[PDB]
Amino acid sequence: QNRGKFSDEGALKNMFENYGLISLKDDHIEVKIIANVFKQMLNNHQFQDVNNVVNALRDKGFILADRGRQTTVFYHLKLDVEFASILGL
Amino acid sequence: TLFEIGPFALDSFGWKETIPKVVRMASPIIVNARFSDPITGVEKLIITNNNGKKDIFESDILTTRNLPSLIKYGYSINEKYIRSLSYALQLMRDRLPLSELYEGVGILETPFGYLISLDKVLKSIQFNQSSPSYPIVDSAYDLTPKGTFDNWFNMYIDEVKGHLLLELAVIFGISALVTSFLKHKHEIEFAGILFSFTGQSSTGKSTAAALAVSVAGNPTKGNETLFRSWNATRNALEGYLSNNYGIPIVFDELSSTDTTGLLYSIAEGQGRQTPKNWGTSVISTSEYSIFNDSAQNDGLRVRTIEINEQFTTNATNADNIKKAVALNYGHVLPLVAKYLINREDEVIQWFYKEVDWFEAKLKDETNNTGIRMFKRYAVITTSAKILGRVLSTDIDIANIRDYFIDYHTHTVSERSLADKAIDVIIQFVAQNRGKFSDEGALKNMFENYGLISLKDDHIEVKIIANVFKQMLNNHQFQDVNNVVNALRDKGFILVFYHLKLDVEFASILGL
Amino acid sequence: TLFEIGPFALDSFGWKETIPKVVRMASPIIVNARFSDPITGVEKLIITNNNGKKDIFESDILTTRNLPSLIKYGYSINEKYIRSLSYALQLMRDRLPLSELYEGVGILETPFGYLISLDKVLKSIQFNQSSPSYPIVDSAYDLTPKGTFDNWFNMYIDEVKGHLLLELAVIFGISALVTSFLKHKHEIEFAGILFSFTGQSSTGKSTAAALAVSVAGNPTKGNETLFRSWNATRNALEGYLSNNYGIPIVFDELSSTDTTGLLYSIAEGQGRQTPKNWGTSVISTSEYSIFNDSAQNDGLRVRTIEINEQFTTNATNADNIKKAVALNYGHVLPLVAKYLINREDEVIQWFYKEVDWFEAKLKDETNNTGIRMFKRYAVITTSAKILGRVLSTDIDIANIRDYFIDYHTHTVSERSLADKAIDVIIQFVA
Ligand SMILES: Nc1ncnc2c1ncn2[C@@H]1O[C@H](COP(=O)(O)OP(=O)(O)NP(=O)(O)O)[C@@H](O)[C@H]1O
Ligand SMILES: Nc1ncnc2c1ncn2[C@@H]1O[C@H](COP(=O)(O)OP(=O)(O)NP(=O)(O)O)[C@@H](O)[C@H]1O
Ligand SMILES: [Mg+2]
Ligand SMILES: [Mg+2]
Repeated sequence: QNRGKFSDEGALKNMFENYGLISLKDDHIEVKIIANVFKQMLNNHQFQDVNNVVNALRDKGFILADRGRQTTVFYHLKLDVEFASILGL
Repeated sequence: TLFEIGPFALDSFGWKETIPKVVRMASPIIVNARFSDPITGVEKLIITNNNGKKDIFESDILTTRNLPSLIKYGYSINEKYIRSLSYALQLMRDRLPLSELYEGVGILETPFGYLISLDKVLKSIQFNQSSPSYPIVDSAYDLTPKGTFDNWFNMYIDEVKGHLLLELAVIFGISALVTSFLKHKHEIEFAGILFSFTGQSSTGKSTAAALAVSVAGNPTKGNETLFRSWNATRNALEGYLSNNYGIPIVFDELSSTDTTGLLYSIAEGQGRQTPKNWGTSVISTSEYSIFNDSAQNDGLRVRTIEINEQFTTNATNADNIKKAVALNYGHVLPLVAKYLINREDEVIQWFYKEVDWFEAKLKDETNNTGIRMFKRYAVITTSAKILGRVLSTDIDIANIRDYFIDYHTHTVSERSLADKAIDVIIQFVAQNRGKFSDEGALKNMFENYGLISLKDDHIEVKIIANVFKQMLNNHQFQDVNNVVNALRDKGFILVFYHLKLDVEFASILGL
Repeated sequence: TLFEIGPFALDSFGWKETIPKVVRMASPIIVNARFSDPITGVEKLIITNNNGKKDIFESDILTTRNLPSLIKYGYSINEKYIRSLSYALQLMRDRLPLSELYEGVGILETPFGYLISLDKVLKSIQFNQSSPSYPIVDSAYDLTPKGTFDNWFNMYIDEVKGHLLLELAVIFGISALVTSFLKHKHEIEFAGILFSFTGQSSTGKSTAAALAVSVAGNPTKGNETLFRSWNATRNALEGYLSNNYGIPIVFDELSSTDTTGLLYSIAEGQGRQTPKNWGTSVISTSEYSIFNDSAQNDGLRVRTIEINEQFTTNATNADNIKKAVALNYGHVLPLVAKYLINREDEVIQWFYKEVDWFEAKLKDETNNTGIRMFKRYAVITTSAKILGRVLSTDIDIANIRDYFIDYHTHTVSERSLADKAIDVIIQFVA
């Protein structure tokens, strides 16, 4: 929905509002998303604790091991690769 | 003939008066003790029978208007004789001496020392020696022991021992009475800690929570118990805590309740509008943090400790614990009480040893608010040692010390406005980079937040004051000056604040 | 036989009546003094026994409907004789003279002068001379001394003396009575200052706050004390301040409470809807400013002074103070009271000296609202001098003067609508 605010070439060059950085990787898509934005999107979909969701996500290997702002700048999410067409990758 | 005055006489069959005919007035109605409340002036009375019935009334029960209401409480009265009977009972309490009524549970303050009020009342060496009378106390909970110490201890060995967090849970519960005891001795100034068991669903929170309060009384939902929910008004939560200085209580599940003020309220036994006053420790349970929808305030993280770890190892462990405490409770804290009373100096010295250990192991903390946690970690370890002696079982104090040394270091950035704030700021720049210009001029034709410049091993971000204030309000900070001043001290800082950010952000910020 | 009329008699064992037979109808019940409220008309009574029990009732306690309720208050009554017993107690109070009841704490206004109501009651040279009565006062707090002056003073030397802000904190607390005393003398028109201890968490605020009120009474949380919280309605905050014109009170932690309106209310003893009227100084404590969520009004910054500095030097400094004041309190302000009473002219001249000093040191202030702070800084320094005499210790008055000259100069642009406004404007343009 907010693809417009994720830049591809490593720099946050959306002049109106930046949510993160998106990169097509080998059989996964790296979506780096700003923490605050991640918190807000969770409150808005009626999650009520970030950390719980974060570790929950990490256990299935959605967020990865020790790269990102975990539980104890960005969250580093990996998404299934073949979404790449629709995400304009 | 248990009592007589003038024409009125009390025997084991009741009251009677004599005239020129001897008539029965009432069932046995006995006045055992009167009390006088200083500020109000209002007197109170213990009214009994010979079948061990005990009730406390305001003395105006003895007016002819009110006395028949004793029939509600099981007595019998002949209202043809209410006027005398009212007078006879007044005469009876006149003969009584003035007594004093202490109300509450835990450590009760007394001009003749202190009491420990639990289910029975435990007097201290200072008080026992100093008062020439039996103290009288309002029980003020259930707390009556169910089952055996043996069973409780058996589940302790089988389901708790060797498990750090489930051990903490037992410590925490006795640490209410211990903490309160130390405040009473002015060895600490805080009167208790708010503990919050958080984490994901089905992980033993409400279980360890019941385990914690099984120390002094009923850990189940019911009439008058230590296991309760957030489901009520502030009027009644605060109301159930009233006159509590040593009993742990559980508030289970926030979900069934903007919490800032309430957190504070707990740490300090202040009621609303006379006030209800307490000084005890309280365990919360929730699927979401309590610093979630709260101010970004340091004083909040200080009088609160939140454990976000799984307590029980498996589903059976939990189901085994719950069953054990529902059936056996209230056996440990009396032991802790006797221990506090008979080994007072010993505990105070223990506490000193622990405070000194924590001070020494954390001598790198400059932050005032971090030094403030020192005496808090050290009431818990001190409480652990007593748990150890009392149960006569081995408890690894090293692991509990270290657990908190490890809790501290991972909570350092959260007692520091500077660290919390610089964080929203970096993402604010990242997120709203579009509104920060590079070439010195505010040339965003929609909205300008500031100016950004790549400097030598730092990035200069000049940000408009108003914008800086507004973002802080939006992330639930509540004083600019405070945040600014905090940031200025770690060397982070009429138009802009001049922020310096770590250089290697330069790539993503398009510098 | 302490009293008699007709067949009704009061002996040391109680009341009794006689007929053509003598019956006992009540415990010792004594009417010691009556008062009459002008606007209301309603009379009041001091009812006692032989054991120094004292309570104030509206005189309608003596009606046969109400009198039995004295049994709640420990007395004994034979309700076979309530109709008589009511009349005798009426009769007894007819014999009493009219007295006047002054209610409150601090400086109590009297047509025969002024009183200082603390825990005991201190008469002034003007009052002592003119009326033939033992004044009767509603104590209206605890304020009873605990421990020793010596301990409090030892804490003062060991933990306070030489430390500016912790010294102010003691000054501020006694300055309630002094400020009020000066208003009463029309040497100032404001009745008190709202003080706000702000700054970061764990910096001695609630400590300096207890330190401040230990001058007049209990500085700890409890039944009836000077250390309280924001946790209530406006209805009860205002209600606890009622009839207070000289005792400092602490409101601890805003966090457990758009504040514009409440600030004003404090500076002027204005209740809501009769009203509760006060005139005292009050200390707030908070991790965030009170001018945070308030109007951009000058009149707000004027009747409030906010200290955003650390009070205690280290963590032990605080803990020693809290412990010292919890155990020893209420010894200083009585001294200040006696000093005010026996050295009235001296204090007023002192005050003048300070006001003129500040006027001279700040003769560049054109801003009306800044000149208005002059007499405020000067009640505080004046209070410091009295603290100095009273404790018999040296207090550097220069440092307290200059602290406020420096408070002033760094708060100038906040008393200036223009300076705040041009500041919002440049950023609005940017
Ligand atoms: N460690 C565990 N592993 C798996 N299941 C568990 C565990 N602990 C508890 N459960 C299950 O959860 C049930 C209730 O546990 P409980 O102590 O109430 O945890 P809880 O955190 O309070 N649940 P909730 O109130 O929804 O957050 C038990 O009867 C078990 O079926
Ligand atoms: N100057 C200080 N330096 C370091 N720690 C301090 C200092 N003053 C107080 N503390 C710690 O803070 C505790 C109580 O703080 P307190 O005097 O109430 O300040 P405070 O401003 O009221 N804290 P808060 O209510 O959270 O804003 C003491 O027992 C110490 O542990
Ligand atoms: Mg649960
Ligand atoms: Mg405080």
